[PDB]
Amino acid sequence: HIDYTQLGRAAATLMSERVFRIDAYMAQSRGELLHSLEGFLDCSLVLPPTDAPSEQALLSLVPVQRELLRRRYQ
Amino acid sequence: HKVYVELQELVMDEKNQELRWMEAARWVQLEENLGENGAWGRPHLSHLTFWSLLELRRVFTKGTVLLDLQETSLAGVANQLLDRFIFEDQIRPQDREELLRALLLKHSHAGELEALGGVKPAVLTRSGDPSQPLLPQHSSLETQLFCEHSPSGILEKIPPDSEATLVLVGRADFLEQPVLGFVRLQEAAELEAVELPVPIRFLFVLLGPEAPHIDYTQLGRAAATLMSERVFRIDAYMAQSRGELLHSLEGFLDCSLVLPPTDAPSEQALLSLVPVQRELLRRRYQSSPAKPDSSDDPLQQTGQLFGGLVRDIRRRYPYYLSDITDAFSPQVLAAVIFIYFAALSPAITFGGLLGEKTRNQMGVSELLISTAVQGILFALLGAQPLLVVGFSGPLLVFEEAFFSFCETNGLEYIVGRVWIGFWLILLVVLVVAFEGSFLVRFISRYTQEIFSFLISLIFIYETFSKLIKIFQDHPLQKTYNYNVLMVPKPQGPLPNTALLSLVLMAGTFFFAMMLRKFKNSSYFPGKLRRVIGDFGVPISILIMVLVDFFIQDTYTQKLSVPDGFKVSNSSARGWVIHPLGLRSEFPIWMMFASALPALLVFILIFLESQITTLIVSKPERKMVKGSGFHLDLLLVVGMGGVAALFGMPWLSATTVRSVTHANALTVMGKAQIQEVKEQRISGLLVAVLVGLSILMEPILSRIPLAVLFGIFLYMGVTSLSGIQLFDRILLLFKPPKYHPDVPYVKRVKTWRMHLFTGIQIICLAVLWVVKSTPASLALPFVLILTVPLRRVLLPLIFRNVELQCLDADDAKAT
Amino acid sequence: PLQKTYNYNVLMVPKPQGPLPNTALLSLVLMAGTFFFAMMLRKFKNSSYFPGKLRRVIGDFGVPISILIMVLVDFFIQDTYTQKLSVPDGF
Ligand SMILES: *[C@@H]1O[C@H](CO)[C@@H](O)[C@H](O)[C@H]1NC(C)=O
Repeated sequence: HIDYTQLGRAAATLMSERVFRIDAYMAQSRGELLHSLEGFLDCSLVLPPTDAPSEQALLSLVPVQRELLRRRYQ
Repeated sequence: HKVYVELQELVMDEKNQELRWMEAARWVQLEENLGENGAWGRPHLSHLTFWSLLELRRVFTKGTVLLDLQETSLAGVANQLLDRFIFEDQIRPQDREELLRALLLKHSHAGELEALGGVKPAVLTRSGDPSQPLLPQHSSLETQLFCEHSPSGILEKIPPDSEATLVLVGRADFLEQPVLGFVRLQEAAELEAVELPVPIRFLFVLLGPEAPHIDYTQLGRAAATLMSERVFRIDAYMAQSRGELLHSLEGFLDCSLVLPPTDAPSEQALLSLVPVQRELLRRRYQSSPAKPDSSDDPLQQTGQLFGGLVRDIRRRYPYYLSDITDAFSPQVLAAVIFIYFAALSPAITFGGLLGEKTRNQMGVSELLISTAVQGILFALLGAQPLLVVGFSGPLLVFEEAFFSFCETNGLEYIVGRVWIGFWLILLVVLVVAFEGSFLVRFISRYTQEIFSFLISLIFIYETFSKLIKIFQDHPLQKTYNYNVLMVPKPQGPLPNTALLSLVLMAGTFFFAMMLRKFKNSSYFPGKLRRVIGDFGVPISILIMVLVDFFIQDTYTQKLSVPDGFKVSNSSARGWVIHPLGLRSEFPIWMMFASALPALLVFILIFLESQITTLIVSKPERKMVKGSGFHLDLLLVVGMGGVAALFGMPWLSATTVRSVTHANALTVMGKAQIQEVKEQRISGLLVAVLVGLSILMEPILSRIPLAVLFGIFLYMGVTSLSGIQLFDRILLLFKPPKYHPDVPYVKRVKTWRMHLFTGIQIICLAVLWVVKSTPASLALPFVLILTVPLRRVLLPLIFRNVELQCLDADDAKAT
Repeated sequence: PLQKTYNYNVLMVPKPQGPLPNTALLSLVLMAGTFFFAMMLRKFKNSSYFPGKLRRVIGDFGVPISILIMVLVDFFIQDTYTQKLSVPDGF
């Protein structure tokens, strides 16, 4: 269950957020980075394999993403 | 193939402190939640959370599994699960007595929410009393977003014979770690917890204490989402131990697509994930024995005599009350008003033309009465009340040719038509007896699009020809005589007629287009805006009649109808025609040779009727109810024959008028066609009004002929929207960069569309030139010769995938 | 204005004396056509129906194209009189 390319992609995705990089700049220890990482993963959603058509399912996820972002920037 | 899943929580009622089981969400291929009011929210897909699924996996790697439990009641299942929990040292022996009392508790549905005043989350304690959670809570996401009739739809969506699963969640402060229990019954059995009659097969039980990053509602949602999938359900039907369930769960998570939060998400980049999910779905069915889901007939050969007729009767007639009732909207009235003019004007024009063609043997009153009769009868006894019958062009040329041949041979005209009708009756009875209409299945989209485009083009050209005739009647000169008599018709030119007619037509068309565009605008309250835009055509007509009625001295051509219920030529005709002979005996050779024109008439009527029925009753135009073919053909030919017995002409369904009628009774969604209003009242109203048109001289005496030209142009332009051949012709000029995302653009090369469209347009050009040729009667023949071309020639030039992609029976699906 | 009868023995040398049959309606037709064509070409400039260079150069001269079309149209018409522009003869 280890593909290092995907791990590097995940690390890049972490670094791609504004809030995570702000916290990393302001960080002084490892606990703060862990707290920022858990806060980042708290606002992520998983889409299970559903038999619905792709287009409607992909356009239906906009409001939940808006809710997650609105809770993220609070 | 589908089950029912119910989420249950341990809650406390506000009135008096006690605990009970409350339903929280239901799953029938979709998730539905309930709010604080007690009303379920709108259907939506399920989106779980990372922590919930993570903890579900963690607790499921060591949770116990009970397979083939032989129990029917709740008490035995609870006792067995508690015994298995005790056996594996997961729960202490001193906790079972409290847990059994907690679990065996009353279950209340939504109907008892308002009776108790609402429910709140509760936490069981060691004593047994309800308590508030210690960790802080926040409002749930699904009930806050989606929650802010249905039970019947729930009742049909559940399959008649299927099983159900129930999932139970709850927090307990006297426990060490969360525990999961999964039990599968030997035989599906009813339970008192669920009021629905569906039997229960699987049972989940979830316990544990409070801990950060665990939300029990969300983990229950995750479990329900896992259970909802067909592949995992089949795996549960075939699982023998926990290892296969673990492997299935790992596979389910492996082919799941998780996306992280971003800063400014956009719908353009987000639509780049359309293939990826598909691929993951394919992987989910790469290792699955099943197959993915998202990737009776009106016509069928029957071994019994007259099977199609009774099939159509039984399929159609049970909708009679709904068809009668569905006509209470003003849109039906507006459509009736529109179709009234749209049907009277060609009727008047053709009646006049036939009047000067056959020396008034056939006139206007007879055909209008016949039109009313065959419209009312078809509206009362028809299967598809959206068709509009009327006279056509090939019928006119056939009548002219028949009259010319009879003049050459010296025979009568109104007498031979009786035997023509008799032979048509015999032929139609023979054809319906052998139900030989199944040949309509051989006609693909190709010829249908060709026919529709050529008919619309001919309509537009005829309108422009009439307008150019209006100019040619009164040219632009410097001097005009004012001492001219105009009682039959104005002799000599007039100063300001043609320009006024052109201005009136331009005003009609411009106002119609502006109202049509304003209908889809956002300039008013929805009800008032839709009502105002619904009457655009009558509004424009009324405005123009007021405007030109205000003008006094200038003359414009007006509508004319015959004065009364009189035969066209009373000198040599009567109300009843003697079949044996009026003035001369009818020769034996003539009746024995009258079979030949009947074949051509039947072929023409047959082809036009089925192609029109195919065009109007496409599945794409949200046509929910079926369309019959044989009974409608029987009706139209029967009324045509009976009218020919009385001397009135036979008619046929009109393509453009029926298409416009269908478009008028179309409700669109905010675009997408939401639905189509189906009813029979419009035909009755149109028939009654056209019959009563003789009684409305003062109204039709003030309507100019030039105003209806704009209406005709509007109909001709509007009836070209659904055609795909026109879209391909428009794409013949666009660069390949701006082409849409339809499959037949990406799958084949651009010059392949150009070659296909070029072959088709050559076919249309041949049809037009043979139409202009005096041997126009051979026009239908080449049309059926188009049938082999798609079946033989095209696979010799293109490939099977390309030919299936272009000449597709369905538009969206290819 | 629009009447039923007009005198045809009218001098037209200094300026239009008396009513005339077909002047006002043809003038209105010309105006409506010019406005409609100008708007149609302005919209077609922003369309996607041609190569960008050709589309932009064609749309760039929309107003003169409409003007030339209409001057050809009324120049082809012979008998009716329409008001024209007049300028002083010299400095
Ligand atoms: C009616 O028919 C007769 C003989 O065909 C003819 O002489 C007469 O002119 C007709 N009446 C009309 C055309 O009004």
